[PDB]
Amino acid sequence: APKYIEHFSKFSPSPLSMKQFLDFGSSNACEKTSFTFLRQELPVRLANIMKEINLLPDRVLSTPSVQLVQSWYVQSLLDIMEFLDKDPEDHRTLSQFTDALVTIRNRHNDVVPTMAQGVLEYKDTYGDDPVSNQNIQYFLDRFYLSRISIRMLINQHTLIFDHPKHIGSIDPNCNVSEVVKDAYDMAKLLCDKYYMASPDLEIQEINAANSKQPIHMVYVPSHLYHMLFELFKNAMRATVESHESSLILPPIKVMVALGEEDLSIKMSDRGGGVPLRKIERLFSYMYSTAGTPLAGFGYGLPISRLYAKYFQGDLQLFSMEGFGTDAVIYLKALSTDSVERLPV
Amino acid sequence: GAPKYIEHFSKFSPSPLSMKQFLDFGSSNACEKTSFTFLRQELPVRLANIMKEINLLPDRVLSTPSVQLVQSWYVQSLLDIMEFLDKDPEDHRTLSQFTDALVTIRNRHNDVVPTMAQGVLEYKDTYGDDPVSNQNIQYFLDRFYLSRISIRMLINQHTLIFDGHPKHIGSIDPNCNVSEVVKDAYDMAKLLCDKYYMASPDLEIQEINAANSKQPIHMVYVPSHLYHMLFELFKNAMRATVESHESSLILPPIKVMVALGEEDLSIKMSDRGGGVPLRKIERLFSYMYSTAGTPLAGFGYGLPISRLYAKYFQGDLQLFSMEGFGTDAVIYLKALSTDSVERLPV
Ligand SMILES: O=C1c2ccccc2C(=O)c2c1cccc2-c1cnn(C2CCNCC2)c1
Ligand SMILES: O=C1c2ccccc2C(=O)c2c1cccc2-c1cnn(C2CCNCC2)c1
Repeated sequence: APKYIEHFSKFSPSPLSMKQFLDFGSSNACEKTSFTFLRQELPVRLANIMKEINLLPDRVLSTPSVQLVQSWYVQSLLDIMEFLDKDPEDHRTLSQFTDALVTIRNRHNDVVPTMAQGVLEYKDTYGDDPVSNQNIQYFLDRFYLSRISIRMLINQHTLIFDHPKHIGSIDPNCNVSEVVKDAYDMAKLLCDKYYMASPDLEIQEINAANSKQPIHMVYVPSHLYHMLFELFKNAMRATVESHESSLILPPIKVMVALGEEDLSIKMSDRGGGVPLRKIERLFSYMYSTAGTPLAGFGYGLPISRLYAKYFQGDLQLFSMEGFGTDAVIYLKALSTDSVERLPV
Repeated sequence: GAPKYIEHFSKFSPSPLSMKQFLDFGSSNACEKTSFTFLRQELPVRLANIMKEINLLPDRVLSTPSVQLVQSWYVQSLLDIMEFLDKDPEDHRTLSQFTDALVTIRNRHNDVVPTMAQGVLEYKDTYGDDPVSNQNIQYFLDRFYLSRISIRMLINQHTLIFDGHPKHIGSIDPNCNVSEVVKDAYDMAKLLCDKYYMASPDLEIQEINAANSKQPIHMVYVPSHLYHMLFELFKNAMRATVESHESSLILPPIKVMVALGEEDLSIKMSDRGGGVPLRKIERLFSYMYSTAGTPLAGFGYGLPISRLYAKYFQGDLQLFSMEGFGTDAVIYLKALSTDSVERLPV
């Protein structure tokens, strides 16, 4: 296993473009090609994340939760190693490979909260929240983004080779407003259940080049949903908790803008805002302004920002203390600008 | 005599002053002899530290005629203040000579910003060089121009208080009505916009005083600093708005929100000038980068200098755009005088 990790960590993960994802999940989709690609690329990506995990201080690495996560990565690498000698022409190989990728995806379902638990186990033993937080911040960004990239490759294979007009998890005609409404509907269910009130949603679209046209892009809807759902939970909590005695809640306003290069989604709340001093902290792992279902374990904003960065986007927060907050997701408008951002 | 004076005074660190200290020392109890004995130590300390900052430039930028000229001004200004070290504070003519000397220094340095910019262009005309030295230049110029804002603030306080509108403590308005400064900046930008384009967007101002909803928003601030930032942001918003609506009879207005929270006084300026792609935002804050003769465009110094004015009393200035719609520029100031302290580079 240390042998496999050293061999595969000699290679660099290969960033894939949206055009490649669409081409390889198209009419010409060949399962044998996907198999011979992934039995090289997934060990490369697994070995590079296992190297990233070994760049943690020995005291974080020795926590039971981090050792558990490490044991999963080892097991997953060994599962794929079983396929290196197997024959792509044999339909049993291809079927076993798909089953193995489903097993790996399922084994890693709770990586995010488990890795979070290891960071808390480090505090329960050393009793300290000092300047090693910048090192952990840096590592967890790289770790969780690498993981988004591995699950993207596994989802593409299992969806294609095991709505219906998608290419695996990609919707080439992703209606951005529809995903906004879906995220809002699900946040609103949680908000209504706990607070018995929720703000309304207003959506405005600005299609600069085509004023009357609904805004569509090539994107992974589940990634956009994740970001917007996390931002809606924040905007709805801020709005209801700042208007605890009001019959009238100010609405959440979403603008979807399509320019030449950027598709921008701004979510504006009137939840009372945050002082500028507190913004950088909101993007820290496990920092929380907060049981309300609208509050998590402080992972919503930093993970959501990784989803945005993954296809060359970004996620920014700008607040005005005493009024409210704007959260902006920046995506690449063009499929030809949309390439995996993999930690280097 | 000069490299000796610079070494002696650079042993000291500039002392950050708070809004309470500025108000107290320009108050009822204002003593000119106290201001003199303070500034004849603090100004040489600040001059020596900026002259050290200038010597941290690569030899090729430092040897340009424009940078050598700026260096010669700082040297002459340090020597002018050195003449006062032995002079008697009890002699009222010492104090009058000191004020005259500070006016001379302020006037001598009036063109520092564009002269320093010329030295950066002289460096390109000789090397060609626009590569990876730009981050070093950016880093140095931020520290240089902010140190200069701080020296001019001290000189302006002394000459406005002790040389002789009327409720001000030197350049500080303890009851600075933020909306009034917004209107002043807008009126002046609008004159330039009308003169060149023969059209200008209207202004809408909304105030949100979270703790006191019906109260006008006031703070302790230096109006001329707030004016500078808002005037530069209005020029940008007006240019973007008119140049994206070159065939329209109707221009969308510029909207300003002034919000007062417990800790922050935030001023957002929102235009519908078509916005900028996210890739281009970082370079708007770069010295001498220009999206651009129109008086609404400069030599690419508006945003980075404006951000230094915001940083100087522990604020900030941020830009966020939506390509195809428009741009929000936010000035963040400290609401409370007790949080308002000089940010000095050492
Ligand atoms: O299933 C595949 C696939 C699935 C989903 C997205 C992308 C791909 C994909 O890219 C791929 C696949 C199978 C076989 C070969 C490739 C391939 C093409 N170019 N490369 C380059 C990497 C960087 N430069 C050197 C070669 C690898
Ligand atoms: O004219 C003055 C003045 C004018 C405008 C603003 C501020 C001041 C000012 O503060 C000052 C002045 C004259 C004499 C002394 C002081 C003073 C007070 N404390 N300190 C130092 C204490 C230890 N290190 C940090 C600062 C210096």
